[PDB]
Amino acid sequence: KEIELLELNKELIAQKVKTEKAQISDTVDSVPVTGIIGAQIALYKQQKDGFIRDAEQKALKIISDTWITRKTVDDGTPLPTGFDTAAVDAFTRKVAD
Amino acid sequence: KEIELLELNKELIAQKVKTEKAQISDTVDSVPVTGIIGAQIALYKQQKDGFIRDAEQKALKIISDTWITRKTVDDGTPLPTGFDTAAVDAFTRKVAD
Repeated sequence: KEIELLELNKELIAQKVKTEKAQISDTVDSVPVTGIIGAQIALYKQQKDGFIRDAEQKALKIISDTWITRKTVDDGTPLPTGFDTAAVDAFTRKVAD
Repeated sequence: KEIELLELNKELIAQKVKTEKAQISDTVDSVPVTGIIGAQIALYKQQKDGFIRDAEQKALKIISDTWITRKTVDDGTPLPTGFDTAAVDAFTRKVAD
């Protein structure tokens, strides 16, 4: 047994080595990390993919607020290309779901 | 076995050394850190890339509020170059997605 169990305690070490390699690298033994670690990496990337896009969105928010108040005061304010029917339809198709 | 297992327990030490080097430096053995540690570093940089840009955005928020109330009271307030149709179109194209 102690010998049979020792045979089945080198694997565990191999899995620990694989996890240690996946800690820094995203490709263990020429295989992408697809698991709990992979999900953590994906969510970490999204949190980066976010932020930047959230900051751009919140800047566009103040830009759109300025344009909206200009339109409310001045009825002659030109409509930008990102505010026509094509943009709204594109956004709705982007939502989809 | 104890010898075979000991052969597979020097690796783990090597991975620990690599992680320790990646803790301070961003380039282990002439290779960039691309993994969980790399994702942590990237998110730490974004949190810096943010802040600064968020502070600039919130200052521009009060600037735009002052301009908007000036326009609301005074209809003759000149429109800045960052408030015309070109700026709005550029912001919409920046959003894209």
